[PDB]
Amino acid sequence: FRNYTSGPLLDRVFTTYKLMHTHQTVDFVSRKRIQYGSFSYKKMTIMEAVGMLDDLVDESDPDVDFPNSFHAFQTAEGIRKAHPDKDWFHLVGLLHDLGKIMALWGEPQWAVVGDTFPVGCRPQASVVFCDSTFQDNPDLQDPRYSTELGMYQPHCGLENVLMSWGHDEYLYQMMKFNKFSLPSEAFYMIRFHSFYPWHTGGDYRQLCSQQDLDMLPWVQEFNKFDLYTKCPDLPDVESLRPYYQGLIDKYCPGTLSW
Ligand SMILES: O[C@H]1[C@H](O)[C@@H](O)[C@H](O)[C@@H](O)[C@H]1O
Ligand SMILES: [Fe+3]
Ligand SMILES: [Fe+3]
Ligand SMILES: [O-]
Repeated sequence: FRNYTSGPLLDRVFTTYKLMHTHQTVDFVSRKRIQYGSFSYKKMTIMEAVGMLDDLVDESDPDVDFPNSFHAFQTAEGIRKAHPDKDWFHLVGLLHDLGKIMALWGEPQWAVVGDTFPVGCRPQASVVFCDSTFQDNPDLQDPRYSTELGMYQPHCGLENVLMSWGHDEYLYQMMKFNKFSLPSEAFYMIRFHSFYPWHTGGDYRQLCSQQDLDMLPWVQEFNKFDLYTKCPDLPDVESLRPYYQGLIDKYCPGTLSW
């Protein structure tokens, strides 16, 4: 799992992180936040959006080579079986990767999927391929962003950090805009679930607040289902749909703005 030294997909995953690192700059993230922050691209229900991902495969994932819609159901199912008393958490599983619809809207996948990292400051060691994929990034030539803290004050809190643009931040802002009625923990887990250097690699604590640290266990708990439920054996989506539609009706019903 999560093997970046070996694997049959390693070729397309290295290409995709080298290209996203080489191009996720402060300006770019700043533009994309505006480009998508009005959620005026499409109107859809959750299940519509999930079904859109019937038409999408993730090019950064070394563990998956099937429509990402299925992965949504697998993650929700893993969570549901381990945390029966937390239905909202089951939904988070289904919802967490819906931001990848951007790839169907013409975005290059390096601007949609993959591990995230803060722009505006020096990449730390636990960033996938850090040593070999950042040399062509203009921000690093910029004294404003080349240092450890870069443009940030210490412990500013991750909510005040500009993350590399992708499905995490898109979906987080989407849910705020539509006013999903999930607990704070849900919004936070989704917003930072891709931030491996932080929740796994132990890095970027120079930017974290005590609030962020307190959320670490929640992100890590979601993460283990996010990652380890990935399997070629697909779920019976038709059978599962009604259960998850019930949760959708409770937490984020009807047509939403994307
Ligand atoms: O390849 C995976 C996939 O893109 C996940 O959706 C994302 O959250 C992870 O950070 C990434 O490593
Ligand atoms: Fe994800
Ligand atoms: Fe995922
Ligand atoms: O994920």
